[PDB]
Amino acid sequence: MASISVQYRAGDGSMNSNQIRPQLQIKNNGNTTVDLKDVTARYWYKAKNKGQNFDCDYAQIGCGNVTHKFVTLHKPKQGADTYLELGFKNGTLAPGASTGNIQLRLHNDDWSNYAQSGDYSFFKSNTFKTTKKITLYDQGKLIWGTEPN
Repeated sequence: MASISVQYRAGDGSMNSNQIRPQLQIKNNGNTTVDLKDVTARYWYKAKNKGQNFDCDYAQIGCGNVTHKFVTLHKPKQGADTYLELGFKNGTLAPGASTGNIQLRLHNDDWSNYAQSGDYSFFKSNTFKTTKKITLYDQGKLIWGTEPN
């Protein structure tokens, strides 16, 4: 299996009301030294607008030039067409603040308000902990891309 451990917490199948903020616990359990300098995650959500922005709540992965991605597709696969997330460009230069937890605020744009009680209803996430939680790339390649089922 992989060398990274991640946990997810938020809601089983609740709505959004434009105001959301999912939290997760990402920690390299199978590695002693890891840098979030070339790690980027990818999340999905049913919408039209490309989101609004994010707010820092609680993090311990250093700091840097983390970039935010935001795109929209006209393909409602399961229950999401819009894909927004972040890409860490740093975190530390030595083992220490590379294994902790990540929690932030997620404010969407009040242009197209939707609820995740439709997509999460068929997913039932935020209840299991698997190595594969979402689609993300690390070290220059893709490794994860699936929710805990």
